[PDB]
Amino acid sequence: MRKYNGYLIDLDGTMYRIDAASGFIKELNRLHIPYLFVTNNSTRTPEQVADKLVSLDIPATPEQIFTSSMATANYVYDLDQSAMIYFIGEEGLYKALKEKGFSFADENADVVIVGLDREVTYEKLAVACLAVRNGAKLISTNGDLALPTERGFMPGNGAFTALISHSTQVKATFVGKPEPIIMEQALKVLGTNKNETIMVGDNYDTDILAGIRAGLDTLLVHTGVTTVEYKQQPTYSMKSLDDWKFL
Amino acid sequence: MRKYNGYLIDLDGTMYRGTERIDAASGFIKELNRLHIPYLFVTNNSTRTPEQVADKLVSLDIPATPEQIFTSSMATANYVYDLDQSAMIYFIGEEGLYKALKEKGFSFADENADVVIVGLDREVTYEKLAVACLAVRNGAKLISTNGDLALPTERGFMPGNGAFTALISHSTQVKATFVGKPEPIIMEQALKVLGTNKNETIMVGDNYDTDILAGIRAGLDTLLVHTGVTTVEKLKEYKQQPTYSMKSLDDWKFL
Repeated sequence: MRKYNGYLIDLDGTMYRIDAASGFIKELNRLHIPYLFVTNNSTRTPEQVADKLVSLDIPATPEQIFTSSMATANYVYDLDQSAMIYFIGEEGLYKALKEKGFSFADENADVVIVGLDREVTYEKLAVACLAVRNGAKLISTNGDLALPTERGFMPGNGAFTALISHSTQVKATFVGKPEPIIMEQALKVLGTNKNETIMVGDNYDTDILAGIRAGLDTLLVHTGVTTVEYKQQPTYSMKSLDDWKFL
Repeated sequence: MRKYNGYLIDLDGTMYRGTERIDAASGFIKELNRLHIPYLFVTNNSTRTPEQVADKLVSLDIPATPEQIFTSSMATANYVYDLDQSAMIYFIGEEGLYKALKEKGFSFADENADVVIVGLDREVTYEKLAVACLAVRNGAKLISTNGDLALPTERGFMPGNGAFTALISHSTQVKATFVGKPEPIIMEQALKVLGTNKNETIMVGDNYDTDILAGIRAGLDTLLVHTGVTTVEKLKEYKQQPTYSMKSLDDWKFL
């Protein structure tokens, strides 16, 4: 029997930016090991994310995708199902919140959720600040400061979360990586125990650190952010997924 | 013969709250005019033009010209100009900041700007903030007109200039140079315009944390009005204190 029969796999620079990941996933299916993709992305729906993976010869279904949008929508539901919500974000966050059946408000909201909105305005940020000062909770989908695009490093959701927090002097509760919350939620979905599940990623600051705080073993592959060049080391560290022995 | 032959009058704080302080300011300013003592109004504001502020002052029987109004946006523009006349500028802000940079005959640019200037823009967008981040990562200097995190309005506390500076600074991991109070740079730039010597100039305000502290850091003597026993006690435990503390502008001897 295997040591790890559960796999939480990162998308942000791990599954792509390559077909070394395709063979890795194919093998996981041949050994019939269940897995679940985890991403700090709060803009795309799971169906959208899954299609991008299939487009790169990577077996993925919408059910095998777990976003910070879904994790946040689940997390807030636990705190108060009748909570009226003001949110900043796009399609992905909006859908997940609506499927959960939340109502929506503005300055008089109970919970403020901060997701990436690449068309955010001063007024959108203003309503968020006003609601928080009225007593509303401040939740953020992810704390990523920079977003890698063709133009360069665009401002991430963490930066906009910083604005709101600074102006209101209220610290925010982050859901996505490296916070353990997104890992705890994904683990319930995957259905495997904490000691038989390993988190796979490329970035120590998000992926690896999320697994450690969650109590999960970690595999660090250098196909992304963190180079071979910290206080807690990952459980494993390799150049490629080709070096994984499926322990 | 005089110790203070140059005055820098704060517009912010609660300096002009109520008919009493307004008339006390009017007589104070008129006396400065009566004695031919040069003076200059100082503010962190960016929602008004020097023309607008001067028009409001004269309305309240307080003699002032647009040339006697000095904002942090003007200080920021002048400070950058003296450092680099050929600096290509991207800025986030409104009418006041735009006009201030216009007066300097700058060239403007986006992602390849040499200097990024952040001021309050109540119609800011993701793209506006994104361009700022891109330019900074392209090596542009990050300058902020002021650092106010919150802005008090009818609706409550709206996000201020400092909050947006924080976004850009956090995203690009580059620290910002703040010009407005309580930073000394705005007062240094005010002295340039006032024309008097630093040791012969006094800054007058009624708020320590933002207004007065800027003058102290700039090396100017400071007068703190609208103060009581309790507040003076507080300040005597700070690292720095105002040079003088009085209850009213009525109490000020011109030296």
